[PDB]
Amino acid sequence: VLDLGALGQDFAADPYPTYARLRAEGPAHRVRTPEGDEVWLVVGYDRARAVLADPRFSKDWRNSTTPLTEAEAALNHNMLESDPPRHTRLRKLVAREFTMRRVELLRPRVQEIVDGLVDAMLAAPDGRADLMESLAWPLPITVISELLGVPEPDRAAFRVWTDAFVFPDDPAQAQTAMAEMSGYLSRLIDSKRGQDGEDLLSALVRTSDEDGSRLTSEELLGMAHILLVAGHETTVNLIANGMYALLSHPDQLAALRADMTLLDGAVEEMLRYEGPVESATYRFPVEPVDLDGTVIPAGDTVLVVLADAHRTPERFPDPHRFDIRRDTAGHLAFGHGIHFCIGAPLARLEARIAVRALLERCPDLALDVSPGELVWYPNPMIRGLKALPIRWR
Ligand code: HEM
Ligand SMILES: CC[C@H]1OC(=O)[C@H](C)[C@@H](OC(=O)CCN(C)C)[C@@H](C)C[C@@H](C)C(=O)/C=C/[C@H]1C
Repeated sequence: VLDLGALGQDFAADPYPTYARLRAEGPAHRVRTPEGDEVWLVVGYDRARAVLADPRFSKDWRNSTTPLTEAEAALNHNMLESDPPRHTRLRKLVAREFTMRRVELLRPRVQEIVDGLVDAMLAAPDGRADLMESLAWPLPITVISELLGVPEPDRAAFRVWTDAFVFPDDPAQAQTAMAEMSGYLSRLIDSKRGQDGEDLLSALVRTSDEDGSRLTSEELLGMAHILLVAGHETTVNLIANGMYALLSHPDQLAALRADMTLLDGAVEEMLRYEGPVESATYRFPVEPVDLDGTVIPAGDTVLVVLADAHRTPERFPDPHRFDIRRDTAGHLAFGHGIHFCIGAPLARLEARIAVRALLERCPDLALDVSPGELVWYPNPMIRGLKALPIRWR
């Protein structure tokens, strides 16, 4: 049992040499997380990709030997914490909302949001700002909030609850937060009921009312939760981590600023090199699974380490090089298999717009701090910064 809490901020900041040295010793390893839970890491690209798609590794908490808390059990009837056939049905509900076509329709508004956020940011008197406060955070919360129908006065609460259960001081504190947000969401579902809003939460509340067999009240709260947590948190971190990647590689920043057709590939390499999902969501083996002689017990918690997958040199040569022109095909930053990210085109749309606007409107854009002054969150599932100080000319 490697104690990841004991490794401290050095591991949070640069966990890669740790995964890589585990990977050399075998595909799977028992570790304790900073919070105190024993889990399994699965490392190495080929094994990570296999495990992600393998039906022996379930997402349904009934297959876990760790009981849900009260507040969590209110929230688990969502597609990411389901297996077929419930998974199949939940995913089909919101299928269509996230295609490249429906997301294309959002390009104008996404642009307008960024255009505005970037205005405000430039109005800074000394040409200095924290990219997280100025753009990384507000852009995704705003986009997802409009989609779902979270009214403007309530959106502030989401950062706090989200930070609370994504990065708490104690598990006891995430509980309260989740209860509180879940409390909020029920009340927001109830407020939509038969009120004829055109947002997705109203469309879903409709579905549940019409045919509570296609969608239960509980699945309604779960779906609302899930769409909110990805639509801001991971996307915020893609934006901030990928900009950090660009800023700390002055050479690749110049290369993209010189040629914007390089943009889609740059965003892919930011997903590869500094993706916000360090480790995929909990997997639970239905039966014991032997991984090249290392047997994981049924019901244990298994974290597939996407970050280590992406530094696997036989898959991504010279893995420690951030190279915007690199072949990134087949990366796992949006997962793999039947739980593959539904929001991937939206995440991509937002990041691409945000990066282009920063490069085009912030002259001599640069990191305003040294890498050693950055603070990364210890949660082994999320790769993310506390602040990103930037400056421009
Ligand atoms: C950069 C941004 C994003 C990244 C890196 C990301 C990554 C991921 C990953 C790795 C998974 C699979 C988790 C696993 O297999 O354990 C996932 C699934 C999921 N994502 Fe995203 N995602 C992002 C943005 C979004 C957005 C904007 C939305 C909302 C539209 C969203 C909604 C979902 C949903 C509902 C699932 C569950 C899918 C299923 O179970 O079939 N994601 N995503
Ligand atoms: C939908 C994609 C998104 O995943 C999530 O929202 C996680 C499911 C979500 O986990 C839960 O909601 C737990 C609820 N059960 C305990 C009841 C999220 C908080 C996990 C976290 C690693 C993340 O930010 C994860 C973000 C992405 C991986």
